[PDB]
Amino acid sequence: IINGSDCDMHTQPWQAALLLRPNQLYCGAVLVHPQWLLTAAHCRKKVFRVRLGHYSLSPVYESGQQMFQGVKSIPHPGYSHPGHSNDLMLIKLNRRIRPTKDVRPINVSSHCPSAGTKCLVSGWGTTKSPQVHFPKVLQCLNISVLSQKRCEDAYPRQIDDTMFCAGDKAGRDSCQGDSGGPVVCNGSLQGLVSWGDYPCARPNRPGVYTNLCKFTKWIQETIQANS
Ligand SMILES: *[C@@H]1O[C@H](CO)[C@@H](O[C@@H]2O[C@H](CO)[C@@H](O)[C@H](O)[C@H]2NC(C)=O)[C@H](O)[C@H]1NC(C)=O
Repeated sequence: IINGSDCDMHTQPWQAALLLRPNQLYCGAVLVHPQWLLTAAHCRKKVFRVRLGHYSLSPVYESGQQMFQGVKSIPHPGYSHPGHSNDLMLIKLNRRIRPTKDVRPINVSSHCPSAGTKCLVSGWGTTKSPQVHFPKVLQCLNISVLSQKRCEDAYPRQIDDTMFCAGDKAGRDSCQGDSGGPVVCNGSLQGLVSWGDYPCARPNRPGVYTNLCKFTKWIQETIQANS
């Protein structure tokens, strides 16, 4: 997260981290069900761990923290290795989470984001670009959703309906390491960190996020089919 601020503790109990042995923090994720997480399809990994209810980046032990393993990864069928469309995947945990103030799922909005909507994006991604600089704790940033029209101009022929652009303010944007992270608007999960221009935070170059409002049915059906 570039030019963001330290998140307030205990807020965002749905924020998840996808770790790789030993403790390589790759991609973020979001708890959307007692036993299901949501992340970008391009974050698919065969072996990995899931850390929830943890504020800092380092494996520093914390109370309220919970660890799990990915027992099943289901990327949306429409996700194409080259294109950024349908950039979402479902991850099932080995067990149901223990509901606490630090670990709590969030609902997926059925209504798509309209221009001007203010959203909150978070992640342990680099706070600088192109120079790498990881934060100490979860970073938070407010971003406003742009009109699909403007989204299309900034990224011609590559912007799609399964995605949306967010972030007008200068120097503020998501970056590498935040992928799969949550974009919350109106108290619900509206998107996921997907992609953007490089280096991050370039003026008139908003970040692109998966438009979750288009997959509510698939998400519910997939969860029910694997319950
Ligand atoms: C993101 O924007 C929201 C909306 O302005 C901020 O929420 C406010 O948070 C303060 C706490 O400092 C509350 O007193 C206000 O009531 C909140 N605003 C309202 C009316 O919802 C939030 O602080 C911002 N966070 C970041 C990271 O910028």
